[PDB]
Amino acid sequence: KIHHHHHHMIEYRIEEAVAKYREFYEFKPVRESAGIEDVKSAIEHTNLKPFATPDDIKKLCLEARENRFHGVCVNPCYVKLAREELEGTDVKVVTVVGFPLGANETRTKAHEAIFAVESGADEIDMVINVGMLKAKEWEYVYEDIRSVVESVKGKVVKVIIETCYLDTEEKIAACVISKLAGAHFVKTSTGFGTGGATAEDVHLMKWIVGDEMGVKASGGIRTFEDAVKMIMYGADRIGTSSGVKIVQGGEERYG
Amino acid sequence: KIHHHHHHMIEYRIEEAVAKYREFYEFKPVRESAGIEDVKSAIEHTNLKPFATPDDIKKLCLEARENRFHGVCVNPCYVKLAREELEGTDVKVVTVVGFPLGANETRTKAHEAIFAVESGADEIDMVINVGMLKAKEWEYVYEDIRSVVESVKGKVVKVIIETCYLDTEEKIAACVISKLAGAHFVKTSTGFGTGGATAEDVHLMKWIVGDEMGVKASGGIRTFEDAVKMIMYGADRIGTSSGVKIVQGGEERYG
Repeated sequence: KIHHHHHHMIEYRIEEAVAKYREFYEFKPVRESAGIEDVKSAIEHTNLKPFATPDDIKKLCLEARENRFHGVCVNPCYVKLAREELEGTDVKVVTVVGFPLGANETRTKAHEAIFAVESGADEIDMVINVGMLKAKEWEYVYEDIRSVVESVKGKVVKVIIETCYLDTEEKIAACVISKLAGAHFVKTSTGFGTGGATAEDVHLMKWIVGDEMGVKASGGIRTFEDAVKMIMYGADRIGTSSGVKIVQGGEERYG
Repeated sequence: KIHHHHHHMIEYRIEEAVAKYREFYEFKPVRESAGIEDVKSAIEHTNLKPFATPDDIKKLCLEARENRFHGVCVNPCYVKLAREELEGTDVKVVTVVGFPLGANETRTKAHEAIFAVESGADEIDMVINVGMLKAKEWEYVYEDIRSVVESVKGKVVKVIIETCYLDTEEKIAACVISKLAGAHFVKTSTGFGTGGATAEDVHLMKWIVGDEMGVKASGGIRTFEDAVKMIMYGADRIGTSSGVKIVQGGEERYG
């Protein structure tokens, strides 16, 4: 009865955001174009490939050091290695929880988050349970995020909503629930779905969640132009494995 | 002592398998044909889509009952539901561990496997750490599988080797290691990589693992003829989401 009451309260908060979006939303940029240093500061330089080797992670970390990226993002098995490689730098170690499908038991996601932080993760990017969101099981989706957030209280949790599988209302619902569960960021995509970041999705998400929560744009971000566009429409972070070519394109075409 | 020496013993076993493969291997069928009843009994009727809803899982389970499939395969968040839906039937509930990327900490995989069995799973399809396998970290890969096998003693564990990312010596290594670690099956694919089951892969794996270990062919198996081919070349189980069309396909064209 408490959880059905909370389900009801969540539904009302979603409806209020949907109503406001319908009456007031306008798609427009949040800022003028970003520079090279802004782009570097946004980048979480990523290798989440299942075939990544320890030497690949060593190379990723070196690249993050060389280009002064905000952080690296690696699979959980490589968190201690990235921490070791990055010891003494301010480069953050980000890993992924319940990734990329988001369809693990909640307690698995919570355990994985705890293990990640024990291994030296600074931030967690989790995947939402997309199927249960689409089924309008708001309380399940809320408790699933909440359990991770609580389990690593004090550490940054980002919620990947996986926009490629969502309609507009569901995008809004995912953002509202993520905010209510006490997550610090929402994130567009895993890069393992049918689509990645769009300016439209980034802007909507930033408009719903506000200035106090972050938006991380990821999936398909290949160039300096892609990075600048996502930042221009409200992204605070960029997830990409193309950090090096992004910096090179910026230097070549915009330097 | 234990780890460096286990590393060494595994390398020698892999070398022995590779030597035998080079000396004696022949690609050819293991049986003349398979009929509709054999195919039904091989099929693990699957929905691992991240956007799968409770209703989709209810439909999958109904389809498994109507067609007398061996099992259903679902993500861990739905094991309890599948079990509830299949109560009073002998349809197995299979789930996936460390799936599809295989790059979780070993302890996350082992906990996920335990949590699945507690939630009612009969069998576990885990994903190998592909990157550590490619880096020839045999003891890491071995312990990763061994930890899961032992955590769910008495339940079938299948190791997904993810053939699409592997060369021939790597496929042999993954099979040798899965065998050594006490897994009951090797499985071709996740369906989330760059390729799925081939007859050449199924047959190589069966030849390496032998008569008392299983091979589960998965990924890209869309038709009855696809299903029959894999069985002819050594598959004991078939992972597919196309179970209903596979069966209707064979009934129509073969009786």
